[PDB]
Amino acid sequence: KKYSIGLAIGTNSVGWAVITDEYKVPSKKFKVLGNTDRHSIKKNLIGALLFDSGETAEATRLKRTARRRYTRRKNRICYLQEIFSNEMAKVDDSFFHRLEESFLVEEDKKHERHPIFGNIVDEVAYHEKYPTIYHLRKKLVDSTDKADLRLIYLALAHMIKFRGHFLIEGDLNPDNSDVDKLFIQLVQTYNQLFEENPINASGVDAKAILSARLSKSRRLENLIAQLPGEKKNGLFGNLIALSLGLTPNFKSNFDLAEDAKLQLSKDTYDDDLDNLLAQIGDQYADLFLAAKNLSDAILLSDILRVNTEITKAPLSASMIKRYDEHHQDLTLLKALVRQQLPEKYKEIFFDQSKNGYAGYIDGGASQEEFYKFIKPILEKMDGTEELLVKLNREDLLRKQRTFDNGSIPHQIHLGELHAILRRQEDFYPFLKDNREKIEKILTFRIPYYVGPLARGNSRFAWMTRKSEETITPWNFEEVVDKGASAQSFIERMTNFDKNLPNEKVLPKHSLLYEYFTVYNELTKVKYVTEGMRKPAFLSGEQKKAIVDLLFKTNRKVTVKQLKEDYFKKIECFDSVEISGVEDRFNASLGTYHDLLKIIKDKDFLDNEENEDILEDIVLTLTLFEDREMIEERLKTYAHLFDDKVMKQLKRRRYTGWGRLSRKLINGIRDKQSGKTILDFLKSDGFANRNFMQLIHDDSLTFKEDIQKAQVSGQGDSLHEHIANLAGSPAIKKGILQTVKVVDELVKVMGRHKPENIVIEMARKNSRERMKRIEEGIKELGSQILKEHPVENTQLQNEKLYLYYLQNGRDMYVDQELDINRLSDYDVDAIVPQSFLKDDSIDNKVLTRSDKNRGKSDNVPSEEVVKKMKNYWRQLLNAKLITQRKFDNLTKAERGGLSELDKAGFIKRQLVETRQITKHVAQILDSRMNTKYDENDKLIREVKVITLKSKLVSDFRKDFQFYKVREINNYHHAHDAYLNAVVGTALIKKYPKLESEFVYGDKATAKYFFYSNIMNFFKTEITIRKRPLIETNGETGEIVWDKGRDFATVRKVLSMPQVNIVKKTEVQTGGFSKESILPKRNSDKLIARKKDWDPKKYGGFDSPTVAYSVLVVAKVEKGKSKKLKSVKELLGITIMERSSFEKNPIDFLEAKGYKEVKKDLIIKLPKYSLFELENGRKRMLASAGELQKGNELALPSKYVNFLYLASHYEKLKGSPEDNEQKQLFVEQHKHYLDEIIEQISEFSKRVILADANLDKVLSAYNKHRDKPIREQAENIIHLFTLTNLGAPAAFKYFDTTIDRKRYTSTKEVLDATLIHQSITGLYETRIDLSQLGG
RNA sequence: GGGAAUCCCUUCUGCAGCACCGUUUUAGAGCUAGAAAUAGCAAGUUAAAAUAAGGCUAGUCCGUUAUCAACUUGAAAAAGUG
DNA sequence: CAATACCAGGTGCTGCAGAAGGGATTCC
DNA sequence: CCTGGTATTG
Ligand SMILES: [K+]
Ligand SMILES: [K+]
Ligand SMILES: [K+]
Ligand SMILES: [K+]
Ligand SMILES: [K+]
Ligand SMILES: [K+]
Ligand SMILES: [K+]
Ligand SMILES: [K+]
Ligand SMILES: [K+]
Ligand SMILES: [K+]
Ligand SMILES: [Mg+2]
Ligand SMILES: [Mg+2]
Repeated sequence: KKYSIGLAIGTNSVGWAVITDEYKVPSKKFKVLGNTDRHSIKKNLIGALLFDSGETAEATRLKRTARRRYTRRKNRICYLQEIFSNEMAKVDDSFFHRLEESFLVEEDKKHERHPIFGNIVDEVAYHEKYPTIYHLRKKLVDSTDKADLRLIYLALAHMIKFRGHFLIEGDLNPDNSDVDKLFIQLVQTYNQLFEENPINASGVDAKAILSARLSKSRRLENLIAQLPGEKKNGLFGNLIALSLGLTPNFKSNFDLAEDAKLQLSKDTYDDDLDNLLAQIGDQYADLFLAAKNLSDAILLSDILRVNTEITKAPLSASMIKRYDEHHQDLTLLKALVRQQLPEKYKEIFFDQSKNGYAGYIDGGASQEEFYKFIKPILEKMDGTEELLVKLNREDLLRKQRTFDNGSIPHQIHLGELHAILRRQEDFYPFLKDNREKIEKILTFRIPYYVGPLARGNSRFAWMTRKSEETITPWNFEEVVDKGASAQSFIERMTNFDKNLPNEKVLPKHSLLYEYFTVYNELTKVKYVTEGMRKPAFLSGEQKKAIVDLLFKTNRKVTVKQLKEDYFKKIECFDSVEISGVEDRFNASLGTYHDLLKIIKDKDFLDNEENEDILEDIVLTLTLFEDREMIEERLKTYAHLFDDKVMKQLKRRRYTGWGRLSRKLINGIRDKQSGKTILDFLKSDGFANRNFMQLIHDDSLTFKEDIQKAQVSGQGDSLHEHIANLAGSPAIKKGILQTVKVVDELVKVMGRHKPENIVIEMARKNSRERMKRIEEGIKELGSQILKEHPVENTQLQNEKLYLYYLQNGRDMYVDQELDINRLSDYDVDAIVPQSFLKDDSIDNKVLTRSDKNRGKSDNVPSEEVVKKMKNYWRQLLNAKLITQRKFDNLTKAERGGLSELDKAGFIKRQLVETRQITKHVAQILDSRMNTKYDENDKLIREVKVITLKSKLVSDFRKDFQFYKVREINNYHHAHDAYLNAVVGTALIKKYPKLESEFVYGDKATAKYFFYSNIMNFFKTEITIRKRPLIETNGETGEIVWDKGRDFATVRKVLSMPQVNIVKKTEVQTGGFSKESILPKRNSDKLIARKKDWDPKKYGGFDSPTVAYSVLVVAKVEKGKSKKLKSVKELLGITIMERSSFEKNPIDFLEAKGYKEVKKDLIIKLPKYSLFELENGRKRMLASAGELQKGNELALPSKYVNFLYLASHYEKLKGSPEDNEQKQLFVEQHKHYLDEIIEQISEFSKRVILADANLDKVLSAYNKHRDKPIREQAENIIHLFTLTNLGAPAAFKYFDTTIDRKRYTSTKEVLDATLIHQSITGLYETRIDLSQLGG
């Protein structure tokens, strides 16, 4: 008995099918277990497993880290209170107790209800004197008077609890506060450099202009307008733009060939500046640094909007400014509305439901919503002009706690904290003794390279301690081994050398590593001149001369430099032909040049004695990112370099690791030669063996030692192995489910292994789109966003997203495009989709007319490339198009598409090459094929074939086996069946294809062949004809009978009984909706803390049921508490689950159930299956809701008619065939009614939604004069009524049908519960009516 | 076909460290005319505390991913069953 | 118990490792 | 978005 298995692996489904020799699907009697009439059931061996998507670990991680942050914020406050404890006990022995119980209702409060002072008079006085905390903060910073210790605590605690960000290293307010003085000094430096061309900055109010609440470009334009002989793109204008945060191009200013684009925010700027400074000299450094300072000032002027010479608390002062302007403008607005619009006043100032001031302060209205609500009211009235100015500046009626306070760096809160400590330490000795401690509480961060400060109970931690004691912010450096921890942080993630598994990989920017790469590329260079008979390798001496003369004097070595600066200068060649490198060498000695610039001792770099040292330095620059740790590690080499060189070395840092170890590159030595790998790369006679040849050469010791060095650790489990695969967790869920399905199918066939296994694997964001366009346009310098504003959601339209990625220009014509005309334009594939089935933005382009691309049979023409390459290069540098997009756009100048390229593209359409699919194939192959033959080579009993989806899709369209996904879930199983059929037949017809299609170990000709690989199924081609019976040429075995086999496929797809199984899963994750609801009299509310009665404090509702439980017991009834027998479904919530499982009987008795039949407790996860009358099925949606449990097996004729009539996919083919399909549609129009009838007879039997079915029948009878195509398209929508799973709404034409829900689970308590195996072929059926009698 | 190193680019998976809001209860004396309903006016910007209930291993740790038909054994892990 | 209607925590930043899709040089 | 929880209405 021989059979094959077809598999369709998806993110939410695994389709599976078993076929025999004749491409038939067997059917078996399967035993049925349980307590019902039925002992067995007939099953077709075809089906599909369905499951909810597997989730990434990201949400879990964000919640985990937020949890740790809340814990540590609490700990900061606790440290501060511990410092304050004794002296506060002297001042007020319950202050911290009142703070602790502030949340409690007065009934539950154990102390007086007024937190700060414990009596109403003092509290009211405090609030009258300090309406905001920032008033108190400013007072405590500025005043010289001794202050109440409780107010000191409140100020310091407010600073520490909300401390601000840590984006800026070092200390702050370094005289770079004033924008005027930094602008004046920028002018000073610029005029120092350009004495002949100076700027008159007198009368220019730099302060107001640069700190104004306006866009960067607008402030630049204002300042430039105040300077007559200066333009915004001149040198001074570019410096101001750099200070304002734009991306100016200094190329034109200094006549540079290198495009000197500088943005102060980019990580590359540190190099980007130095590079520029290399060309125009270091005289301009003092200029480009001066502007930098200005930037800082401007940034701080966004946060501090007050003169810093009247107070040492400019932040708190700016908050008080917010408060005062809020008060003044509120008084003014109240008076204005009273005078002019007295009827609206209430709505504006009393209705929390409306987005007025009342909703802004008391309701849920945001600042943005309030501005939107009140802008027309201000425009409508008189005297609102200043208020409107403030509104458009987003500076009207501001609160102090706002979404935009993320700008505030921690250094400013720290300045205020330090000032308060300095003031009050004169009166409180413990503040003086603990000043730096409190400052440390605010400033300290756990470094990202240290991780959780665990003690052996965190699977996420890696930190090691220098001593075993509790870590605090003050003893962190002494207790935590920061060096070992930072080293572990990297080494727990980095790969070892695969060749030498015990050896650490080298840093990517190591000197030795770049030597290895350069020499490995250089040995395979070859050259010819006139007198030479044959191209020659470079000798060792030649390669060393090329390295010393070119690679050690130029960052990049081009082929032209090789030809002229070596072959002409040294070898006196006037002409030479080079191979092995194109345009320029890929490898380079970049670290060598970095270190040559820093240390300025070429002899030091070339001396081998320093090799170790230099390696170590790069290691330190790579392994660590903290400048203090980098400094500590480079201290051993302090004697070798100047302090200046040591500082410049500190600043230089590298990221990334190589793939080979130092021992492999330059450690192990071939036994007879005594030479390392790098030694052979430098010189290897006339063979010039590279790395691969070296380690694979049987005449050398390298291969032997590599084989010897290998180890193998503990073998992964199946699940472990699948988890470690690189891929989406969703597809990995699919992969594991596929393996389990195959195991069960093999067990079904009596442990006989299949002949073949054919596998096919299936193929917010608007925020990323907006980010890409913002970056690209500001990097481009364009004003298209000024003239055409857009929301992220709008960028989901393909044409508009392309429009903005193309800066509003045609991609093939150097012209502007019109937004309002996008519907008239074309979206065109750069490489045609006949060759590359790519529809991403990466292979798409917006143009006025696709005709302007050139010829349609190839890549855009040479003329278009000549026209548009510069514009494309700008788009590439702005990251609005990718490098691949640019290369495909410009391929015509490189010969365009060759015939080999087109043959390749067709092959790619047919042969699967994704790594994850190969991993699935390897898993199945290693599970099936385990025996070895006489030569100890693997015996491949089971051939694992992988197919791409296009094969079976084209098969379905070519032979009219159409699929309509919306009709039911059968199409997954049908896909699996068709995969088995097509794959088995394809390798039977052409066994030579096995290399391509089976796991395990002229361009026109292949193009033709692979384009015509599937023609053997067809009876007529193009207009050649083919036999009825198709056989293998060598064996003579029959592979395809076009008379009988197609009939078999059709019968299989017509079969109504298909095993669709929805994977039952316990629900996990959040306990409930996160929303903290206000107090309410409802037993649905859940306490947020053990003693916070939701009726007094609010809380949560809407918990998730982890799984339900069938309970058969007795509950007390009435005032008499008479025991009454019950059978019911109890939803165990995720939060309740651990308690319920620790002791189910105690949990259930706590809920009210008595005398619980312990053995009759049935665990019922989500999607548990129940069958009732007339084959009607329900799935458990929850403890109190059900889902539809049936599939509508619509006959094949109706499915194919629906596909053809709706113009599902494309009709394509030939116009005569299109006419035949149209004539069939029109000849079978009655099918429409028949289809409806089917749906109706199904819905009345199984769906039971009388109202919705009647509304649907009315809607169908209403649109009977509509075109047939549209009626069919909407009949497709009708199947949502009958689809398996949760009910959902759907539209028939313009009529909307809301979902009918199954809000009661009582009936399943007497129905039949069906437990299904993973395939559903094995069932256990439990008559629940026989329970609770 | 499978694989390696390098260059240009892109995407995705996993981890750590932080910030700003939001919400919730309490505190920030509402006033006057009426017995009340209510009416007229005043006021509003701030804070504390919680932010999965919680756990033991008690750490400035852990608590939302992955994995899960039923039945027989088995504490379980597991294997076995048509 | 029907039909029905609303609701659902959000934003921003820093640092790091890896595999893998596409193109290119050289090899096993 | 989906779809299960919830209050409201009847
Ligand atoms: K889930
Ligand atoms: K009390
Ligand atoms: K000007
Ligand atoms: K609000
Ligand atoms: K190159
Ligand atoms: K580094
Ligand atoms: K020195
Ligand atoms: K789960
Ligand atoms: K209040
Ligand atoms: K199952
Ligand atoms: Mg907590
Ligand atoms: Mg807040």
